[PDB]
Amino acid sequence: PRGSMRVLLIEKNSVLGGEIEKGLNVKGFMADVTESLEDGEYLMDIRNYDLVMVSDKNALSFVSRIKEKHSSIVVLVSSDNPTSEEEVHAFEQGADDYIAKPYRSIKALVARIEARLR
Amino acid sequence: PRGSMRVLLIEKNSVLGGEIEKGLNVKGFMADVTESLEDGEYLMDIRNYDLVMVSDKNALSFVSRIKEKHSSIVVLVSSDNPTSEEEVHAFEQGADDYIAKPYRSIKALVARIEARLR
Repeated sequence: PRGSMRVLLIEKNSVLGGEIEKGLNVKGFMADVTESLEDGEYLMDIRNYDLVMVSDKNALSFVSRIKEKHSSIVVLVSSDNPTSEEEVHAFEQGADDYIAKPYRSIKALVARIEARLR
Repeated sequence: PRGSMRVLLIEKNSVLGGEIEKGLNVKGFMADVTESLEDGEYLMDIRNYDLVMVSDKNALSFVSRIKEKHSSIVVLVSSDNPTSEEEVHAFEQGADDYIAKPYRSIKALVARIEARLR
């Protein structure tokens, strides 16, 4: 069902965030892009999202806050400086995925998001 | 609970497969390594696994066969030649994850497997 799923994208790079939103639209998803993690966290309180993908320096504390407050929301952490240490932490904090940036492709990223909502 | 989860690893590289088994053992998981996809598929019929990770050229048809026969088993596809096209296909075929080789680390791979069984 078209527009039945809404995705929040916390992403500083507006061009990239636009490309992901357009890709998600292809599969019938609604998506909001924000460059601000504080904005994103607030949005989750006033709108109902099914999934959030966050790229931010302080992503990990955010993961835990959302997992506690909004337990059924799928959380994907994406990082331009991926490390083994941060991957382990993200999963231990309850993230549903950890994705290195840059992405393989918009289509591959969308397929993964699709799967995470399956 | 120790040994309550069993993982099948289809992996041609015996040294790498050993390293993953040892890593999984750290978290209380049992793991069987096989270098043969036909062997692995057969094992799934005679033993009860919770998760299979497969690196093989013919992984994608296998994904669909297992998803149809053994629907609750988590399936992770790992590839030494990752492409956008094959990632999309793996997810569309019902894989729970698609992981590029080489791995970030054994600990990061184990954390991901842990999460996929959560």
